[PDB]
Amino acid sequence: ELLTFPFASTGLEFPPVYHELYQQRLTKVRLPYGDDAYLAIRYADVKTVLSDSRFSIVASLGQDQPRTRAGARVGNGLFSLDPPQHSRLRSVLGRDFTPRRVEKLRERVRELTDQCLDRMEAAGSPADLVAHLAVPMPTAVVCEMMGVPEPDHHLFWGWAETILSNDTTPDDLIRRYQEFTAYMGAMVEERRARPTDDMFGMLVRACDEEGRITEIEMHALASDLLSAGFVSTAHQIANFTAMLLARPERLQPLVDKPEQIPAAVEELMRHVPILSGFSFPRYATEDLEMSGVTVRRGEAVIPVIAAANRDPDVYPDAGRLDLERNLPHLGFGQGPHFCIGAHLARVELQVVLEALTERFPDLRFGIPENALKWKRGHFMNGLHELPVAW
Ligand code: HEM
Ligand SMILES: CC[C@@H]1C[C@@H]2C[C@@H]3[C@H]4C/C=C\C(=O)NCCC[C@@H]5NC(=O)/C(=C(O)/C=C/[C@@H]4C[C@H](O)[C@H]3[C@@H]2[C@H]1C)C5=O
Ligand code: NA
Repeated sequence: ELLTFPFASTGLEFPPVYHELYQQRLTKVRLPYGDDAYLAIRYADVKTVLSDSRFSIVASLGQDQPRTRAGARVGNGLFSLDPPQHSRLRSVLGRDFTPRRVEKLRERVRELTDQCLDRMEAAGSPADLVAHLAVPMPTAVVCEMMGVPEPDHHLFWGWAETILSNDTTPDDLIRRYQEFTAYMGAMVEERRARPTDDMFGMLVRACDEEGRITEIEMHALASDLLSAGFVSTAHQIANFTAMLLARPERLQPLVDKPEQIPAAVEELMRHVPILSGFSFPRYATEDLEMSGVTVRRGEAVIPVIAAANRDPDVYPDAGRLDLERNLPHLGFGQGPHFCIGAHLARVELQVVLEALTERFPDLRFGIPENALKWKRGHFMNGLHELPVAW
């Protein structure tokens, strides 16, 4: 009988069972759904799973995907493909997410952040940082990039939640798909009649004018970006703020030394266990060795990125949040599926800390920290609410 995964923990806890496993051979676990899998936890092994071509993201051998969600994760977008099919589809978005394009969005990201903090301050201390900033700012940023109007934001929140809830069924997923495809269908029509200079329009051109992708792939790319592109940073904005506010000096190191904000963001990315479960398993495509075990063809290995980011040999005193630490974390993944949004996410999180430190240097929890309400059945770790006071 096998060890169950994911492991017990609450909030942003990193549980001690990892300290035991780092010292042992690769371990097989049973998951909430699908087949058993091995647990890659060493930094080098997680990197291997995510970037070696002997690890496929596609269950091409009849596997039942190891997962935390009742309905298997399947579709026609970026997580459904290996190179080189993956690489050809991504390259349609590629140019829109390089550092040279994303650095152009700093001003806008700050403008929205400032508008969020204006409404939060207007509401009065103590106020929920989740509802006033973590949710609205990242939603606006990607919805404006794509071309979705503010009145429609709530629809994408709903669709993204269904993907990210562990009690979602195949039927729940069929409903999301029908709702979403209808909505994108309207957007595709609108832009065929009236083209626009946004990301929907870019995909509509790539489908219709240059024949680079098909309609199903244009829909899939849109779906991936609007599913991944804002619930992510939302959770992280509140997780990062909560980590800072739980330390005795709170925001003061970054008030005093604003230039260290990019480094803090990186350390927080390394430290925060953002996933409550785990991402896509990969499947070995030939027999290979990993941490003393022969992984046979077809068997699954889960890349545990939170465990990689606390590898005891890569990161001395890995549990310590040291905003000045300086090896590259796996918090945006690695290899082919490394986060297309990574630079946008860095920009959003940097800007948020700039805004928070410049405007509320004495930010503090607005409730006792033991009263913090951490989410329970979500794909990600985070707060239902984050009351802050100034
Ligand atoms: C703090 C915020 C974020 C974190 C921690 C994060 C983390 C990750 C990680 C670890 C993966 C790889 C998962 C795997 O290989 O199994 C990934 C993939 C992806 N992320 Fe991000 N991400 C964030 C924000 C964003 C944003 C802002 C976008 C906006 C477009 C985005 C879009 C995507 C997409 C489309 C993929 C799939 C890439 C591919 O398969 O080619 N993410 N993210
Ligand atoms: C902040 C953490 C980041 C946020 C990112 C959002 C990512 C999740 C969402 C990413 C894409 C998406 O939802 N695209 C549309 C559906 C297509 C297809 N069908 C599914 O049922 C499915 C998933 O169900 C994916 C779950 C991802 C799993 C992945 O692990 C998450 C990333 C996660 C590691 C599919 O991909
Ligand atoms: Na820095």
